[PDB]
Amino acid sequence: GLVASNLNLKPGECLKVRGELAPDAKSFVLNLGKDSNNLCLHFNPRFNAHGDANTIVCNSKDDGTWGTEQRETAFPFQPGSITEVCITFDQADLTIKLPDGHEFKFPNRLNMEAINYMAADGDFKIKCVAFE
Ligand SMILES: OC[C@H]1O[C@@H](O[C@H]2[C@H](O)[C@@H](O)[C@H](O)O[C@@H]2CO)[C@H](O)[C@@H](O)[C@H]1O
Repeated sequence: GLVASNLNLKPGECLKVRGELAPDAKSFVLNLGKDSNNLCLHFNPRFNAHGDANTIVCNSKDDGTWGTEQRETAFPFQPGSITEVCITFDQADLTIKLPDGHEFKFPNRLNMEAINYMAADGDFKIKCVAFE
């Protein structure tokens, strides 16, 4: 999966990620934080994996150890198609904005004020990445 560092997202900025889901997508990932072991956001929508179907699982990682899981019922994704996710942030929390219109929030537990790391994983092939 594609890894990008140094991208310094400051509060208020919007990171748009666009890509295509594999035809038999089981799940894909999007990690944001300071480094691979310090993620303020772990965006793991699961079509079918770990005992979960059509459910988005969010979390944070501190020095390698996971935090409390927060699950979202909304799931506007389909295998073998192209989608995008818009993510914004501030001291409060991050705001994930799904392609189907609605968005939900996830608390900025690690309390960081600058995303610098990003990593995609799973059955998701990135085609575009914008910083608006
Ligand atoms: O929580 C983020 C992280 O979860 C891992 O899976 C969890 C699983 O959801 C939970 O039910 C179990 O008790 O512990 C697992 C931790 O190993 C995922 O493997 C990972 O991709 C993230 O999504």
